[PDB]
Amino acid sequence: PVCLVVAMTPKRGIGINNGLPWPHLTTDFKHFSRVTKTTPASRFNAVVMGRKTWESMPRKFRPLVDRLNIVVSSSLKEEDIAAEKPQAEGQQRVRVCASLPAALSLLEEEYKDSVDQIFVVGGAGLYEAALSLGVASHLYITRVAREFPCDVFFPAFPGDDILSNKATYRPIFISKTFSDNGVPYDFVVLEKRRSSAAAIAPVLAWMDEELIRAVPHVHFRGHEEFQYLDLIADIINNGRTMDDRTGVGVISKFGCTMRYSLDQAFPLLTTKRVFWKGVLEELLWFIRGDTNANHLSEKGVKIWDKNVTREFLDSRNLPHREVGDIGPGYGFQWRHFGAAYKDMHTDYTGQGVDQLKNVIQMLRTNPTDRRMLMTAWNPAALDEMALPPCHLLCQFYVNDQKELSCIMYQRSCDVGLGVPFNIASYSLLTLMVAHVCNLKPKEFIHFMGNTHVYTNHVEALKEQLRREPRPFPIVNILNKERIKEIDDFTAEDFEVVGYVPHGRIQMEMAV
Amino acid sequence: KPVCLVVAMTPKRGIGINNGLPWPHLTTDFKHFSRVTKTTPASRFNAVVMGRKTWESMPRKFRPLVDRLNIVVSSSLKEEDIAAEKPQAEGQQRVRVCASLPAALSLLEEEYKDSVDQIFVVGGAGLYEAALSLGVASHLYITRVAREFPCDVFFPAFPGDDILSNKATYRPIFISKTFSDNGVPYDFVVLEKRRSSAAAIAPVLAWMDELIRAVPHVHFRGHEEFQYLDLIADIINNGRTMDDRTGVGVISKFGCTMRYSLDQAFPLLTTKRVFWKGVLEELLWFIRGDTNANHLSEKGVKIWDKNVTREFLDSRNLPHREVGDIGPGYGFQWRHFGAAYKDMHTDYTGQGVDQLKNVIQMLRTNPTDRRMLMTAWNPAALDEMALPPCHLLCQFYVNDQKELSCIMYQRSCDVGLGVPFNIASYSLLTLMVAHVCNLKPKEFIHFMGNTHVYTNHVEALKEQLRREPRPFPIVNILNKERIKEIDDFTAEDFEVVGYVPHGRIQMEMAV
Ligand SMILES: NC(=O)C1=CN([C@@H]2O[C@H](COP(=O)(O)OP(=O)(O)OC[C@H]3O[C@@H](n4cnc5c(N)ncnc54)[C@H](OP(=O)(O)O)[C@@H]3O)[C@@H](O)[C@H]2O)C=CC1
Ligand SMILES: NC(=O)C1=CN([C@@H]2O[C@H](COP(=O)(O)OP(=O)(O)OC[C@H]3O[C@@H](n4cnc5c(N)ncnc54)[C@H](OP(=O)(O)O)[C@@H]3O)[C@@H](O)[C@H]2O)C=CC1
Ligand SMILES: C#CCN(Cc1ccc2[nH]c(N)nc(=O)c2c1)c1ccc(C(=O)N[C@@H](CCC(=O)O)C(=O)O)cc1
Ligand SMILES: C#CCN(Cc1ccc2[nH]c(N)nc(=O)c2c1)c1ccc(C(=O)N[C@@H](CCC(=O)O)C(=O)O)cc1
Ligand SMILES: COc1ncc(-c2cccc(N3CCN(c4cnc(N)nc4N)CC3)c2)cn1
Ligand SMILES: COc1ncc(-c2cccc(N3CCN(c4cnc(N)nc4N)CC3)c2)cn1
Ligand SMILES: O=c1ccn([C@H]2C[C@H](O)[C@@H](COP(=O)(O)O)O2)c(=O)[nH]1
Ligand SMILES: O=c1ccn([C@H]2C[C@H](O)[C@@H](COP(=O)(O)O)O2)c(=O)[nH]1
Repeated sequence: PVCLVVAMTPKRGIGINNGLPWPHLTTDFKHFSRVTKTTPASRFNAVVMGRKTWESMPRKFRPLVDRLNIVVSSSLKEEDIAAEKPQAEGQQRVRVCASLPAALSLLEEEYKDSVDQIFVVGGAGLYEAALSLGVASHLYITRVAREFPCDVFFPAFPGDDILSNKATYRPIFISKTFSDNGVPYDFVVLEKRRSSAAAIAPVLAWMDEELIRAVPHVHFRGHEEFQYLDLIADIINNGRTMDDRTGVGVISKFGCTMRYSLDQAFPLLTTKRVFWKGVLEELLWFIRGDTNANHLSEKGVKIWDKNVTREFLDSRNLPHREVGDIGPGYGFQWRHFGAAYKDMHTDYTGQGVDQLKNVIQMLRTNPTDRRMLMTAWNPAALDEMALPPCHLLCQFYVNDQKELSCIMYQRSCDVGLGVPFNIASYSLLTLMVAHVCNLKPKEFIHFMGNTHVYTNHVEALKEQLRREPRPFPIVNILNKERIKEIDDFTAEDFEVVGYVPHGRIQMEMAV
Repeated sequence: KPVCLVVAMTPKRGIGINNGLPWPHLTTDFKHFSRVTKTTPASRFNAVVMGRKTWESMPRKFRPLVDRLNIVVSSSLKEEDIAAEKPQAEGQQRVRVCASLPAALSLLEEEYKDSVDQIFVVGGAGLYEAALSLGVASHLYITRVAREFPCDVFFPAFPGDDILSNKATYRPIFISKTFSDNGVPYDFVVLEKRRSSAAAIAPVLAWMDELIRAVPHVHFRGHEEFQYLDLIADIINNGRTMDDRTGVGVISKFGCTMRYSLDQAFPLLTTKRVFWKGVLEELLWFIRGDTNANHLSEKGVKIWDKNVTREFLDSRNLPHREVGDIGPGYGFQWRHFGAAYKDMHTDYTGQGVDQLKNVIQMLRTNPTDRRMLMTAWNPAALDEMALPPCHLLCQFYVNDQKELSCIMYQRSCDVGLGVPFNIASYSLLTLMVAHVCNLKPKEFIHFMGNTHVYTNHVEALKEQLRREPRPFPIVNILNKERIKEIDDFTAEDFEVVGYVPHGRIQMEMAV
C-alpha cells in the first residue's frame, strides 16, 4: 500500500526543464515535509523518487533527512550518489532500484519491520508506473490554481474532475486556499474507492425525540466554500416553505453567518462560475454613487434591467421614473446620504453625507474608532427606490497588525444567485479600501437576515452540491502606485489569478 | 455498588408539599424521569428505590413503576401491603420492602446481582439524606425547577448546591437549556462526585492543528448562556489589544454571533444579576421615542446620566444641549427617522419615519415581507447625537407557524456590561411585538460588530466564568387584553418569574 504526493497545475503540469514550473511554494514544501516524515514510534518513512527527480533537488536537501531515500534508476550507481557528498551519521544510505515493481520488493525484503508509510515523490515515470500497478491507496495532491508552462505531466486518472472541467479516485479531504508568490493552491487527499459519560447519555437520548448534504464523501472540509454549500444544504434540510412578493415559493432560514479569509486568496466561489465582471462593474458603479442602471446595462452587465423596466417602475408605484433609474439606491446613500434625489442625471456633488469618504478618513487617522460604518438603508427614501437594499450595512475594523476586516449585513438573501455575487462584491471592496488606507486585507464576515433558496432553483442547487470546490483565486490590484484614493480604481485595475471554477449553472432572476 | 439520585428541585431545595409535588404538571420532567430510570444497554433492568411517602404520593396507575424493580423503604409497610394494593402484571418485577437503605443495597447485591443494571434513589428527603451520608451516590440527576413554590419537604444540603441558588464534592458535568411547562421554567443538570482508513487523513491534520475556559468541567453545554460565557473566554484568549476612544485598554474581536430561544424561557442571563428594572425602563423610553435621560434618571436608572453630563455634552461639541438630552437618540429615530431635532422637550409626533409603526403593520398584514427592519443609525444626524447608537438595527421575521424571530446588529459590544443587557433588551421587544401582532415568540439572534471586553474587567470576568449558569426565567406579559398596541405597555405589565442569578460583580461604566 503506497501513497502519491504531488503538486499539480490545473492541466496536470508538474515540471519543466527538470525544475518546478512555479516560484517556490513554502507552504507546499512544509506540507510535503510533514506528510513524508510524521508517524504515530519505532518506524521511519520511505521516499521513492526517479533519477531526474533526485537530480533536480538541491545538493543541500538530498538525501531527504529522516526518510529512506530510494531512487529508481538504471544509469546511476549506488556509489556515485555516495561520492556526491559524505553521509551524515544516523540515516539509511540512498538506495537504487531497476524499476518501481522492483523498488517496493526491496522494502518487502530488507525493510519489512522499519518502514511505516511509503511515498512516491516523482516524477511522471514513477507516477505513471504507480497508477498502472494500482498499488496507490491514496493521493496527496497540491492543486496549484495557476497554470504554468510544463513539459512533464502527471497522468490523467478517473475522477480528475477535481483539477479542471472535462477503479476511481474520490476526494476525502479539501483544505482551505493558501498562497505564495502570487500563486494560489490548496491540498487535497484522494482515496482509491471503486462511566463518566455513560451517565450523561440517556438524558441526551430522550432529549431529541424528533436529508441532503454537501459532498458527502469529503470528511475533512477545510475549504471555506463549504460554508456556502452547507448553508444551501441546511436551508434545503431545515428551512421553511414560504410565499413571496415575487409570487415564486421560497424556503427560508433566519439568521445566517459566513466568514472568509482575505490574506491568502479571494473568495470567488468555485462550485459555479461567478459573474466577476458583474461584481466589479457594479461595485465601481456603487462607489461612483451612480443610480443609472443603463451605465451597467451597456457594459454587458444586465443584472439590474428587470428591476428598472417601464413595467416594474409603474408597479413599484413610480410612473415618473426613467427606465434605468434605481432611485436613491445603494451607491447614492453611500456617497450622498440624505440628499434630495431628482433623477439619475442630476449632479449630487457635495450634498448629503459621504459615508465612504468618512469611513476611510477614520480608518486612516483613527482606526480604533467603533463608528466606521456605511449604511444604504434610508427609511426616509425607501419608497423612492425601485427596490430596497439587500446588503444594507457594513462595518470596518482594524487590529494590531494593521489588518482590515469587514462585516456586511444583508436583510434578504437569494442563496443560489445573489449570495456568491455578494460575497465576492464586498470582499473586493475590502481589498480596495485596504489598499487606499495602507492596510492588509484580513477577513470578510457575512451577516444574513432572511436567507432563502427559491423553489425553482432547488433542482439546480442539488447539482451544485455534488461539486467539490476548487482552490480560490487571487485577486490582484494592479497599478498599486497610481491608485491613492477610493475613486481612483477603474475596471482594468484588477486581475483575477488562477480562477478554475466548475461549469456555468443557469438560474433565473426572480423579477 | 454505586447509586444515582434523580430529583426535581425548587431553588430553596424544596421537593414536596402535602405528600405531593409542589408545582403544576411538568410533562418534560416526567418524560426525562421515565427515560432515565428505564433505558438499559440485553438480559438486564434498572432498580428504583423510594420511601414510603413517595410511594403514597404517586398516582395508582403509575405504581409500581413499569419495567423497573421498585423498592420501598418502610417499617410500617410490609411486602404484602403492596401486593394486595394492585394485582401484579405478568412479566414485571415484584416490589420489595426494606427497613433501611443499607438493607436495600444489601438486598440488591444478595439477590439481584446479574439482574439489575442501575440503581436509582427516587425519593424522598429521608432516602436522599441517607444516600448522601453513605457516600454511595455517584451521580445526581437534578431537575432544577427555577420557580419558588410552597414546600414542606426538602432535598438535603450538599457540597455543590451552589448550582441551585446563592451561598467529597458534587460538580456539574451536564447543564441543559431551559424548558418550561405551565408557566414554570426548569432545566436538567447531572452532577458528579469528585472530591489508514481514516488515519491516512490525519497526517495533514497534524501541522494544521494547534487557555481560559469557563466551567470547563461541564462537558455538555446545552444552556444557551454558555454562548455568552464562551464568547467572553474567546475574546480574552484570542482577541487583539486595542487602545480606545476613552483611553482604557481593550481586548476585542470582530463578527461574533449568539442566538437565544424565546419559546420556552427568557434569556435574562443568570451568571451575574442583570438590572432588569433598567432594561424595561430603557426600552419603554425608546418606544415613547424619548430623548430625555432625566426621565430614566428620576426612575432609578442612571445608565445614561454619565453620557448626558455637561462635561460629556461639551466634549461631544454640543454646548446648547440641556442636561439629559441624548440628542436624536435611538428612541428618536425608531419613531421619527429623519425628523429635524430641536430639544428633548419639543413634540415630534408625526414628523419623520415611524419605523416601529411600519414594522408592526407589515407584521400584522404581510408577514412574508423582507423589508421588516428598524434602524437607529442616521449618518446625517450622528453629529447631533450625544452618542452614536451601539444597537443600530433590528430585523423581524415571521415563520410558517406565526413564529416571530428577531435579529439585532450591534456595532460595538461591551461584553462585560452591555451585552447581557442588550440580549435582554431586544428579547423583551420581541416578546412585546409578538403579543401586539398576535404571534408566538421563537428566537432572538444577536449579531455583533466590535465585540470587546475592557481590561479593567478582565479579573472581574475570569471570576464570572467560574460560575455555571442557572435556568433562565420566564417573563410574562401581564394584562394581555388591555395591551393591543406597542405604546399600550407600561412598566407594570411585566413579571419576571423564577429568576435566580449569581452575585453582583462591580463593573464601572466607561464614559
Ligand atoms: N510537482 C511535483 O510534485 C514534482 C515535480 N517534479 C518535477 O518532475 C520532473 C522530473 O520528473 P520526470 O521528468 O518525470 O523524471 P522522473 O523523476 O520520472 O525520472 C526519470 C528517470 O528515472 C528512471 N525511472 C523513472 N521511473 C521509472 C520506472 N517506472 N522504471 C524504471 N525506471 C524509471 C528512468 O531512468 P532510465 O532512463 O535509466 O530508465 C528515467 O530516466 C522535474 O521537472 C521536477 O521538477 C519532481 C518532484 C515533485
Ligand atoms: N420532586 C421530587 O423529586 C420528589 C418529591 N417527592 C416528594 O416528597 C414527599 C415524600 O417524601 P418524604 O416526605 O421525604 O417521605 P419519604 O418518601 O422519604 O418516605 C418517608 C418514609 O420512608 C421511610 N424511610 C425513609 N428514609 C428512611 C431512613 N433513612 N431510615 C428509615 N426509614 C426511612 C420511613 O418509613 P416508615 O415510617 O414506614 O419506617 C418514612 O416514614 C412527597 O410530598 C413527594 O411529592 C418524592 C420523590 C421525588
Ligand atoms: C446579488 C446581486 C446583484 N444583483 C441585483 C439583483 C436584484 C434583484 C434580485 N432578485 C433576486 N430574487 N435574486 C437576485 O439575485 C437579485 C439580484 C443581481 C441580479 C441578477 C443576477 C443574476 O442573474 N445572476 C448572474 C450570476 C452571478 C453570480 O454568479 O452570482 C447571472 O448569471 O446573470 C446576479 C446579481
Ligand atoms: C447596554 C446598555 C444600556 N446602558 C447604557 C450604556 C451607556 C454607555 C455605556 N458605555 C459602556 N462603555 N458600556 C456600557 O455598557 C454602556 C451602557 C447601560 C449602561 C450601564 C449599565 C450598568 O451600569 N450595568 C447595570 C448592570 C446590568 C448587568 O449586570 O448586566 C447596572 O447595574 O447599572 C447598564 C446598561
Ligand atoms: C525555487 O527553489 C526551489 N524549488 C524547489 C526545491 C526543491 C528541493 C527539494 C525537493 C523538491 N521537490 C521534491 C518534491 N516536490 C513536491 C512538492 N510538493 C508536493 N506536494 N509534492 C512533491 N513531490 C517538489 C520538488 C524541490 C528547492 N528550491
Ligand atoms: C398532578 O399530576 C401528577 N403529579 C405527579 C405525578 C407523579 C407520577 C409518578 C411519579 C411522581 N413522582 C414525584 C416526582 N418524581 C420525580 C420527578 N422528577 C425528578 N427529576 N425526580 C423525581 N424523583 C418521582 C416520583 C409523580 C403524576 N401525576
Ligand atoms: O444583492 C442582492 C440583491 C438582491 N438579492 C435578492 C434577495 C431578494 O430575494 C431579492 C430582493 O427582494 P426583496 O428582498 O426586496 O423582497 O433579491 C440578493 O440576494 N442580493
Ligand atoms: O446599548 C449599549 C450601549 C453601550 N454599549 C457599550 C459598547 C461600547 O463599549 C460603548 C460605546 O462606545 P463607542 O463604541 O461609542 O466608542 O458602550 C453597549 O454595548 N450597548
